Amino acid sequence: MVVTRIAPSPTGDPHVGTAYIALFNYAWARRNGGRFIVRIEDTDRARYVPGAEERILAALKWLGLSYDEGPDVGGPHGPYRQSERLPLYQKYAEELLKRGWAYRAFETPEELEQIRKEKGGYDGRARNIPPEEAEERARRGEPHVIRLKVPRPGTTEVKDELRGVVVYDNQEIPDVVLLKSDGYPTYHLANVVDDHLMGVTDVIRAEEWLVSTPIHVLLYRAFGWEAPRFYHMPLLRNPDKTKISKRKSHTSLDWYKAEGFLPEALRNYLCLMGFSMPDGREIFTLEEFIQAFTWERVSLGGPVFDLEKLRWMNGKYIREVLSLEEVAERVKPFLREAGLSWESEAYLRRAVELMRPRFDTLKEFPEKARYLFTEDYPVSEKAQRKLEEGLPLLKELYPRLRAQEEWTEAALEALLRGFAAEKGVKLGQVAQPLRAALTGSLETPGLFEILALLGKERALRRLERALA
RNA sequence: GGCCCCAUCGUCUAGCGGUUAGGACGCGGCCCUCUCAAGGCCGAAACGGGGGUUCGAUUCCCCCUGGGGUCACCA
Ligand SMILES: N[C@@H](CCC(=O)O)C(=O)O
Ligand SMILES: [Mg+2]
Repeated sequence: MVVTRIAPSPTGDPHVGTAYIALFNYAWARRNGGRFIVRIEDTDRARYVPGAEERILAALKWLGLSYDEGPDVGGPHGPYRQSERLPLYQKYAEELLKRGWAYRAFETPEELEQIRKEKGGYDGRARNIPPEEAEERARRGEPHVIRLKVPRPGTTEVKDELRGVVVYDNQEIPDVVLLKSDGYPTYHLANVVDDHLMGVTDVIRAEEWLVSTPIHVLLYRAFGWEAPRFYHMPLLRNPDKTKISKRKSHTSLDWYKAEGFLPEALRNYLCLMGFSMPDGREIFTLEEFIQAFTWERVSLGGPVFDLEKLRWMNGKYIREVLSLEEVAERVKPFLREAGLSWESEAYLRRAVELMRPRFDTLKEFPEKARYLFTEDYPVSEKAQRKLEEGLPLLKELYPRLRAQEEWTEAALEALLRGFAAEKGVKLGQVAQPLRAALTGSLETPGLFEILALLGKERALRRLERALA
């Protein structure tokens, strides 16, 4: 059938490029009733960041993907972490040795650098070491690596399902290291051994791996295995069109979650990086995307990741996709983080409802509506000025307000409309200064709902401190 | 620099020989309105250049230019 996989390297924060590629793998697998695997590719102890693995696994789940096999969900072809499969690569590297498809090389990293400086790349000089001598030097413990013995001269065909066939000249393919001197495999060796053993049939990955594909075609040949299909997705880009990077863009999934972007929205945006619905619709579910996915609709240009459009979309989910109650639940962590509390569920829900069309990220909610949860709020200069100018009519309104028995948004509107009328002034002349009194801002939701929200007592108490 | 991939508004894109080249973000204007938003309407904004194929290129081919990727005992 169809088996796909995402194979993150635990060497930094959970990367958006990873979610992006994971998203297309997951969809292609489901669209085909196949399997979607997670394989942790921790073969480089130097760049290994302890804790990175858990973080990428949590971020994929957070984003909404599920995998069928992996480190924390089991599966028949585990382990799913390459550091625990060392003996396997070891074994396969040696089998290549016997088949005549690899050779041992003993140069120190220093000699290699020098070789590279003189000829710009390893010259395969170790191919000339007599096999029996190489074997003996190995038994004596002399440190070495095992390299791919590329067939020279020659030609190697790679087929990418989206771009067609590309024919590399073997002179462009290096005699790559397959097993390092510390006994760890390089990415090239492990990737082929594990995709095979875990049965992957469809390799969907970022374009940055395209030129390394001919090295993999050869390894599959060397082992006598059937190569899988290859689909290379365009790289996500920084605004300057270079591959998205930590210094020109936000590439950490943790940053996005911390900033209050909903996983559903981030996920919906990533689908738009290379894919589009037939009918041109832009807001759709994870499930709908799976059902409509087709490689015929994947475009190959490198998409600039636009934060502004992501925010637009996040605001769109907040106001049109999630329910009022869902938004209220998700806003809690940010209120907590801001050190604010809500009196009750009822209160929080109404507050979130009044602000729904005014925040594009969950983090923005506590910021723009701080006055709705604490007395410790800021009063802007423009608001303070509007307040001062309207103090006279506010003082004249106060008594009429402490008299209003029915504190409702309809009652209050009628009360204030009349007062402005009887005062021959425009409602705004009375609404704006009151808004400033109640919120310390001139940019808020409707005055009547703002006035109704806290109840007569709390409202006047605040109005009073302003008239003080 | 060698090799490889890519090419429609500033950005994400629709288009698979004939369209007033469409949508979305962002930008501007208007409407709504107690502020700010949200929403609605209108608007400005693209086929990189040169050859060919063809009755007819945004679309098929070549070159160029442009952009990107890749050349580690990193992934
Ligand atoms: N570990 C590789 C895996 C890429 C692949 O072959 O899918 C990475 O950087 O994601
Ligand atoms: Mg136009």
